[PDB]
This record gives sequence, structure tokens and C-alpha cells, in this order.
Amino acid sequence: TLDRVGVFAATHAAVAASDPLQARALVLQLPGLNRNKDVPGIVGLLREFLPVRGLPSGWGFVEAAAAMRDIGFFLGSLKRHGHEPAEVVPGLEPVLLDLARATNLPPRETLLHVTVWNPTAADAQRSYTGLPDEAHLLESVRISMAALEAAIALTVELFDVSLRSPEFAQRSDELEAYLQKMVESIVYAYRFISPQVFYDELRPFYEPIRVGGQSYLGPGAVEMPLFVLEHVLWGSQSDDQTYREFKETYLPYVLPAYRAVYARFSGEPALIDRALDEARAVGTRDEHVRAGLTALERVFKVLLRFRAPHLKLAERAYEVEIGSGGYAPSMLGELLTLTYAARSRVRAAL
Ligand code: HEM
Ligand SMILES: N[C@@H](Cc1c[nH]c2ccccc12)C(=O)O
Ligand SMILES: [C-]#N
Repeated sequence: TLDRVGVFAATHAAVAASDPLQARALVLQLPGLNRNKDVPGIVGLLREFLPVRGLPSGWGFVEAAAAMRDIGFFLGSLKRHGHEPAEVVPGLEPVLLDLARATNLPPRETLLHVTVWNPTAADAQRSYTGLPDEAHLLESVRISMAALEAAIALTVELFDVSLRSPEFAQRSDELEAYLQKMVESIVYAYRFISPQVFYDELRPFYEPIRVGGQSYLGPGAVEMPLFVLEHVLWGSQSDDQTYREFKETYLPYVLPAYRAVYARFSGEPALIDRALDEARAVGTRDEHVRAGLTALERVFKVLLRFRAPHLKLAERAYEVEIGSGGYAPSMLGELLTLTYAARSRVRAAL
């Protein structure tokens, strides 16, 4: 059914299969050291594979991304024990900045590095803690990432489709089907991840670190480019400053291509503004307009089926303080309000 996922999953698998620093067996030793809070041992382990002579000249994006992944788990870990990794590992910060340059991404690990770029096998998967709850957490993101990327592409495609065309209803139906994966992610997370273990044992690994005279956020599903999708779909012309700050916050953490998608659509009418202006000019007596708007309403419905239970998941965890993305769960309530208002505009048009 979801025939567009494959190419995205294949691009991730290429980084997941890469071990350019031959660090697999070394990184597996990291959970035990974290459990023991052995900060010197964590540093010594990292130094067994950290490049000291600069990056190998034949590396491409894949090798540099994979190297950032493997060094990256040591970054969150060190900070978890109360230490800036750059301050306790000499020669580390230049390597992190060279990897940022090679990948056009920040100089630490992101969500991409620790989930879809991270091999899945028990004898290869990297992890801060080695806990089952961390494994399910990574899996919850693997469920929807590739499908979300397909959904961004469909949203961009749909933006150039006329509401008068039968293609509009068909593309929106397809979009809705990919976005359903976000719902499946939250259902999985609610079923398999203990909020207690998350807050007490996992959350401490996602604090910010200082590199290059600024602060970089730790990994979190908040870095998934859903905000880019919705910037295009409904939020590009929003005048809510809190919302605009939220989106701009995560922009550095998404793939370069999605920063460029975001830039392309900023300060211009969102898909739904255009769709709704078209509906107003042409009338809902046009059968394709009616079907298009109905299909579009189902897209917002699925966004809400993600967002509302995600808010409960988040509050239940903070029922045991802000996320790794730097927000309290109250900002989640604000984004939900905006999403309901966007859906309401669509349903009022019908
Ligand atoms: C126990 C698991 C989770 C907790 C406690 C949690 C909590 C949070 C928090 C506190 C935020 C605000 C940003 C921050 O400060 O980090 C956030 C944002 C966000 N999270 Fe989660 N989250 C969890 C799992 C997930 C999962 C599994 C997904 C999807 C695969 C997800 C997707 C998002 C998205 C897309 C945002 C941006 C806000 C939005 O789109 O509504 N989260 N989450
Ligand atoms: N950002 C949320 C949840 C989170 C942290 N790290 C993650 C990694 C993957 C998925 C979700 C998360 C928090 O800090 O509470
Ligand atoms: C959700 N981070």
C-alpha cells in the first residue's frame, strides 16, 4: 500500500549499515559503563575509536553520519553524568565540527543518528542505556520516519494540485494514509514504554551540550520533520510567534532538504489557504472541490489523532521540567489548539 516508504528506508539503511570507525563492539560496552556511572571509563572507551588525525579523506555523507552516530552516544552519556563532553575529551570538539561540516547537520547526535541511522540487530544497535524501554522508544520512531518523509513529498506535490481536479482528493487520501504511521507510533509508545522508566532512566540522557560557543539540543522525536510538513500544509503564514519560534528551533536538526522545503514556503500562503481561497472562488457545487475538502479534513483528523494522544503520553511522563526539545508539555497544548483551528477552517468551508 505505502509504496513510497521504500526509497526513504533504503537511504537510512545505508547509514545504519556503515561502521567507518569499526566501533560496533565498542559502543555495545557503553550501557554497562553508564549503569556504573564510570565517567573515566566512558571517556577511555570513546578514545579507543575517536579519530585523532582528522577524518579519512574518502568519507562521504554516509561515513561521516555514521561516525557522528557512534561518537554521539558518548555525548549524551557524558552530559548525563554532569559533564560537557568537549571539556573532558580533548580533541573532541574539532572532530564534531568536521562531522557537522561533512553532513551539513549539527555537531552532535540527532534523532536521525540514534533511530533510523542506527542498526537494529541486538549485536549492533547502539543505545545509551541498553534498556528495553529505550529499544521500544527507538522503534516508535522507526515506525513512522520514512512514512513521514513520504508524506512531506506528497504535501509538496499536493500544493501544486488544483482543488478542481479529482487528483486533489486522491493525493489527500494518499497523504492521510502515510500520516497514519504517526498515530501508530504513539499507540506503540503508549503500549510499550513505561513513563516511569522514561523519565527516570532515559530523559537524563537527552540534555543539551555546548559545542562551538552554543548549545545544541539532545535527540528527541520533536526533531522529526512533521513541523516542516505542517508549515507547508497550514502554518507557513501563521502570525503566532510562539509557533514560529517552535518551528525555527528544530530547523537545524532536520535534513538539509527539509530546511530548503521550509524556506521555500515561508511567508507565502499555506496549502490550505490556497485550497480554501480556490473553494471560495469556485463554489462547493463543484464535485471535486467537495471531495477535495472532505479528503483534506481527513488529513487534519489524522494529525489530531497523533497530536492529542501524544499530549497525554507526554503529560503522563512528566507526571513523574521540559523535554529534550526545551519545551514544557503546555506548548503541546498550544500546537493542538492551532491544529483544531486549522481543521475548523476546513470543515467550515463544507
Ligand atoms: C515517552 C515518550 C514521549 C514523550 C515523554 C514525549 C514528550 C514530548 C515533549 C515534552 C515534547 C515538547 C518538545 C520537547 O521539549 O522535547 C514533544 C514534542 C513532539 N513529539 Fe514527543 N514525546 C514522546 C514520544 C514521541 C513519539 C513516539 C513521537 C513520534 C514518533 C513524538 C513526536 C513528537 C513531535 C512530532 C513533537 C513536536 C510537537 C507536535 O508535533 O505536536 N514524541 N514530545
Ligand atoms: N523529547 C521528549 C521525548 C524524547 C526524548 N528523547 C527521545 C528520543 C526519541 C523519541 C522521543 C524522545 C522528552 O525529552 O521528554
Ligand atoms: C518527542 N520528543
